[PDB]
Amino acid sequence: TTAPKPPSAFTVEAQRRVEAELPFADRADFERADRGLIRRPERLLIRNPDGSVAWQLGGYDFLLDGKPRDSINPSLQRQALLNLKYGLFEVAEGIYQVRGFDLANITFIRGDSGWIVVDTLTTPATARAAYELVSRELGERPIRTVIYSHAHADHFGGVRGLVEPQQVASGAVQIIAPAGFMEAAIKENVLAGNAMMRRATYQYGTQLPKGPQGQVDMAIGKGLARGPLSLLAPTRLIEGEGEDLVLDGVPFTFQNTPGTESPAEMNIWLPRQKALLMAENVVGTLHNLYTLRGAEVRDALGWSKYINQALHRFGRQAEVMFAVHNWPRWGNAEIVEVLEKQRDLYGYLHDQTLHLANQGVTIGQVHNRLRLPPSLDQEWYDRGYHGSVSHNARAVLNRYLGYYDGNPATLDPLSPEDSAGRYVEYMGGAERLLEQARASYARGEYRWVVEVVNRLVFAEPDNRAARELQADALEQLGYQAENAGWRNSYLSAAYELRHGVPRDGSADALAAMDTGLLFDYLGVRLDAGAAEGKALSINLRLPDIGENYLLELKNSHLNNLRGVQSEDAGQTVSIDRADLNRLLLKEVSAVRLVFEGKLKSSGNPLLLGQLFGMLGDFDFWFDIVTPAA
Amino acid sequence: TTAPKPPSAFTVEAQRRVEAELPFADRADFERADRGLIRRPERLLIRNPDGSVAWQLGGYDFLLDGKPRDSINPSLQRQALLNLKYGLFEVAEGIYQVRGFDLANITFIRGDSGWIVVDTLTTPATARAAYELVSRELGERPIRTVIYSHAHADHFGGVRGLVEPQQVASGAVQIIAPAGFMEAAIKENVLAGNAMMRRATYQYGTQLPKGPQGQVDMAIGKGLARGPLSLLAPTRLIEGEGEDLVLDGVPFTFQNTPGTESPAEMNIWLPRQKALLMAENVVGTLHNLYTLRGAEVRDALGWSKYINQALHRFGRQAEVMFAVHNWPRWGNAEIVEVLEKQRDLYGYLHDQTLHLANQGVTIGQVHNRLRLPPSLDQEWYDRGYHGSVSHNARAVLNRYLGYYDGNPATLDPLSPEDSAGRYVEYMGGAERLLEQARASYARGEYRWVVEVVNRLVFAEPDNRAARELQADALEQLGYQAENAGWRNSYLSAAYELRHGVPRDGSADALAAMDTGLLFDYLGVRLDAGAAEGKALSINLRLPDIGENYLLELKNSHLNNLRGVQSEDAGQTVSIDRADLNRLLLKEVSAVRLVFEGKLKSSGNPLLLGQLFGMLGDFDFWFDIVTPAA
Ligand SMILES: [Zn+2]
Ligand SMILES: [Zn+2]
Ligand SMILES: [Zn+2]
Ligand SMILES: [Zn+2]
Repeated sequence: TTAPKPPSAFTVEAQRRVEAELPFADRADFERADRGLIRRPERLLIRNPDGSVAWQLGGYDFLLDGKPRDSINPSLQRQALLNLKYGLFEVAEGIYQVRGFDLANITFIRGDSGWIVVDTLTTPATARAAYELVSRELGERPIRTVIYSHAHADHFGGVRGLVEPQQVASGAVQIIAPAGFMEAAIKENVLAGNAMMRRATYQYGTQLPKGPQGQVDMAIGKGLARGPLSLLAPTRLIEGEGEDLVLDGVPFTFQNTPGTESPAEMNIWLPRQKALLMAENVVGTLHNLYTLRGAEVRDALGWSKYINQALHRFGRQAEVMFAVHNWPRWGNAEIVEVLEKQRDLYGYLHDQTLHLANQGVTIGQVHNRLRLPPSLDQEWYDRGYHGSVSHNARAVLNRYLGYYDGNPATLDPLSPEDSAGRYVEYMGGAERLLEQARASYARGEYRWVVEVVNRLVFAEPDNRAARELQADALEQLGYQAENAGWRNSYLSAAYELRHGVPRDGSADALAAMDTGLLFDYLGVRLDAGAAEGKALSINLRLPDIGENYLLELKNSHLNNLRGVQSEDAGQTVSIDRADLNRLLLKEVSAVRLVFEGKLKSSGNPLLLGQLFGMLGDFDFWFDIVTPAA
Repeated sequence: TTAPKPPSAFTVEAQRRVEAELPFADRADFERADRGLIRRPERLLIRNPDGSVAWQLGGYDFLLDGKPRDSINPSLQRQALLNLKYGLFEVAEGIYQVRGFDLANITFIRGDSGWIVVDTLTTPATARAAYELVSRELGERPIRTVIYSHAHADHFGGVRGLVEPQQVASGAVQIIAPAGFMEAAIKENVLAGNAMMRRATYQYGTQLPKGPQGQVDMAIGKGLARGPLSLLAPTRLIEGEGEDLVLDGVPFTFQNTPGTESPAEMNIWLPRQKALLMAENVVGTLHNLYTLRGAEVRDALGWSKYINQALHRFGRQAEVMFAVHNWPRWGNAEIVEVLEKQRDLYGYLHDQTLHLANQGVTIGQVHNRLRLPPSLDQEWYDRGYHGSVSHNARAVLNRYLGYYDGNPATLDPLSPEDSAGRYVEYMGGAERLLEQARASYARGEYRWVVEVVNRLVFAEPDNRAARELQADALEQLGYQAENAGWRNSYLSAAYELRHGVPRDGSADALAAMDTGLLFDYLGVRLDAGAAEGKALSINLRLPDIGENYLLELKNSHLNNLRGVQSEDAGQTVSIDRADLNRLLLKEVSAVRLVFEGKLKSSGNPLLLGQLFGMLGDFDFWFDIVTPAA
């Protein structure tokens, strides 16, 4: 059968264990998540211009009764219900947030003559919906300043729903961001982007229903709104360690925290309200040092130290602390404790992973050895909803020591699909493997079962009995998972094994991409077969941005060098970056650009075309839980 | 049996394949490695002050006949013999190197009144031995300037064998280094240092004999000299993109290449000789993006681009190119080709790994899919002696996507020792596993055998038959390995499985360590059991360096904050950094320091002691190829 199964007796026992181990009697977050509520609109439905649905919360109604469901980790279900506390909220005098209109919060700070807005959600429709809620309840006021707390799409993505380029060009609207914003906003999502995006369908459970045996929450929010990604460049950057500014009468201190949750990030202190906005450094969950979709590993040490810096600068005077995800904390003592514990949470994960590692504990072992001490374990905002202790400890270890466990048995490993046949033969064949796996399954050993049955799936990807048992065990692991990404991953893997994989660009984002990175990405697109034995060089001049690049294709590799031209280039191309962007977005033809006097050439006029024709594409729905089709 | 076996028929066939695939007819390196030879001292033996042996080459005599040995990859044996071309060499007029006195080269550039020296080898005795060779052959001249090409111990480690602090303090001797030198010199070897050091015994094959069935070479040199590590701080730093200086009459251009082979590194162009010293950016081998001992992953993209920058700045005029490992290349056309190919080598590894990854190829697969194109494959300096294509492709992938293959079967893996019993049971028990493994072994399937028998070793680490078969298969893989680190690793793993693991600090290095890092490392040493439930804070003042730190132990985590003091610290300690260093090196007692007026306290005088008593140690010889003892 290819539908979700009930929680097994072992999964039920594991949920009961969670209830026995975690302080469910501490219900204060429920009072925190409702504090200062102005308006929870009855039934949220946000639509995009093209008529698609950006966001809705109706699929979560199953959670509203608060009745325990054994196909959901009870700690996750707690978080799931808390993230359902949406609407417009007062945080402190003249400080409001709209929560639950998207993954992140949007923050409205009352200036003398209009709003200062922190962050803008993921897509313009949710930002616009949020601003309309604000206007209906608090009165319409112009937005004078948008601040990006950090360079993530769930923060800058909805900006055009709030402001238009004309307002920025006139100086009617300022956009403030931490230094390094533009570099970080685009960079990490590019070179490995297709891999990340596809792996992200698992993390986000994009093919799962909302329900008790599908997607229930995304830890830092319910989920990510769907729609166009927008991005408007900052007009002012917060440099160095930070800056004090006054915006529309309101004093702001920005504290840069480069290289924590994002390469470009800053906390915001508001001395008049004694309000401390901890960007995404401190949220209602342990965050990712490594996000499973795939990314660079984050620096827990810097993260801890920047939280400590904020603690000693502001925490020591804060009356309310709030963030760009989840709900605020009020009370200086509570704030001081949350700051210390989150500081020590990242500090501990970092230091104790390395302590274990220096004892010889490997990347393959550390998650089964490292445990938070009670003082850190027993806080809800320390729980592994978004990041997990498990995968973060492996991440620290990977950061310092890399992927290889130091055991040469694993140094030159056969691909899973090339060793799988022999695993299966050594275990007595598929039928025998399944027999033994089913007995294991019957003992609740799902972490083992998914390991060993995965071998048979990789040996025999059409073996329907193997896929369905693998799926069953993964699903129990999903039910069991406190971590929303782990849950979604497990259930998505079960979905694809049971059903198969599906068989049916942002202009702003491209505009924000550095030219060197763009050509780095084209070099990633290069088909090595097509490039072999070729050599060509092209001077590229982009006059609107006053940049020249030398492009050199040689030895099946595309090079680009900023600020260099070669007298020996076969071709020299002059084209505005804006027009190159249109070209790569298919919004204009190369021929038309030439006719408009927008794409110019000397030398061999064919080389750039030849280079473009060597560029391959990537299919999105690549296989994950079986070998390639 | 517990001694090395002959190469098997399959290993013999694999060596013959190497000979068929690689351009052994291209012997020019042999003429390159001998070019400009002034003196090869007959029998090199370098001794440390304490009477230990720093370095000798006599153990390599087996290689001198040049006779093929089937227990050595023939491509590696070629490299092994070339790295034996030691002694004093002329590179170009007034430019000399001593090669083969240590892992790296030391370079002597004739100034008007003395030497400018680039790098200093690993330990003072080898540097001193090298300088004596130079003085005997070329005449003694004072060293006026030492330049560190980059922040690695095989480059700065032998500095006290050349110069003394007094000469630096008087301005008699300048030390020039790339900006970021001091930060990088110590940093990466610290927090994960014990793990790295122990894993390094495998990479370096420190327990292997020199011989055909042990250690034969270390790719970028024969091996690493043994002895005290010294480090003297630079007196002048090369800032920004680089600088042009004149040293003792000789013009130098330094080209910073931060974040390639090292975070702090620079190439050196010598316009008078048209000599281009490519630091360790370009050496006679593919280098590591990830060094198996364990380290941060290096940036192949920046590495490629910095090589391209050097190509277009200098390569275009160079007459000789040489490096801090291996031998020079002469001839502008040859230099241009080596620069392009090395640029495209790192570029290709980077771009094609990501191309494959964006197609869904995982970290567990990519090394079995990615292959260099012939133009890059067929050069000796592109061969995987030091880095390997295999482990570097996985490294690129790990850098962008992390350790996790995206398949949730592998998301929450049991430790090898916790799943091993079940692998063994599913395969019919130890005796049955061994039977099937031996049949596989007999078919030459060593990469499979080491995978599956490793399971039995982890289930039954005292199973002598399992250990010996595992060892046998690993050893054949070692014989087969072109990569010196892979070879050494495989043979070391075979050594420890057959024999077991052994059952029986640098003042300069500690001095060079930032105070924050030092306390970061103490926090790594913290025993979490001892720390639990404790809280203490200490203001630490270090007046010789004019630095204050706030130390806070809470929630089983030690925090330190630079430039902060707390009115609520339980204790305030004032101590010179120099004296703290002595204390941690056990060169002085805390009591004596107090008596000398060197360690001062107010508040609770017990806290610092309490904090120190919570600090654990790490045993060096942890298990790698079996579960912990
Ligand atoms: Zn973020
Ligand atoms: Zn966010
Ligand atoms: Zn180096
Ligand atoms: Zn080196």
